[PDB]
Amino acid sequence: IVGGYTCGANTVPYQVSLNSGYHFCGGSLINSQWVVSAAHCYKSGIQVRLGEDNINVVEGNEQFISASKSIVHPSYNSNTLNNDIMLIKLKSAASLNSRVASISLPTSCASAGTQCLISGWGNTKSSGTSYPDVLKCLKAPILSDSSCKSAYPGQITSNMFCAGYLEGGKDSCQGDSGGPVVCSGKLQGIVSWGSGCAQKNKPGVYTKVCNYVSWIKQTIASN
Ligand SMILES: [Ca+2]
Repeated sequence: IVGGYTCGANTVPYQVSLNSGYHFCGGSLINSQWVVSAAHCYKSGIQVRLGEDNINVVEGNEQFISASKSIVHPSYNSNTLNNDIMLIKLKSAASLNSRVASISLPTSCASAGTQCLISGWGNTKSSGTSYPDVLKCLKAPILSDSSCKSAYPGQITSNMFCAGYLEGGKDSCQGDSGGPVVCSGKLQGIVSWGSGCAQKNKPGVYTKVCNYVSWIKQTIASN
């Protein structure tokens, strides 16, 4: 997250870190045994880390649970990033408490202008690299479709939305992918892609979760 703030320990209780020897992507806990992340984060050897603040220090609220199954969206296209969503099942149920909690799936899609909270452990610099130990946060509005398409000609599908600031300076970044965009207490987005980070006229692009609620629910119901 570039241009954000330190969230505060365990203030984003649905945020998970996906670990394969190190943090490589975010995710969101959606029930005691399932995480939703970005398909482009798929790999083998995933340990889900819940209850994290500093990802390099055991601070006492963590739960580390291996994945038993990962399910990339049936229509994910890695070249366009269309349908950039996956589900990860935990080998055992997380213990839910105030610091480790699921996030609601949306009942309806969100509108341009709505404020969201975007969070992650990704790079905090738009030129160069500095990766934080503690969770970072950014409040950002959803941008209109039309301005998203104008920023990224030929690249925005109906499964994507932009959020952030056309002036630049505030955005998600590498290492934030897969993490949450929460608006009005609902998971409306997944950190997906952008051109650089925090550049003028290049806001972040997010997977539009409301389009996937049916698939998420029926996948969970049979897996
Ligand atoms: Ca920790």
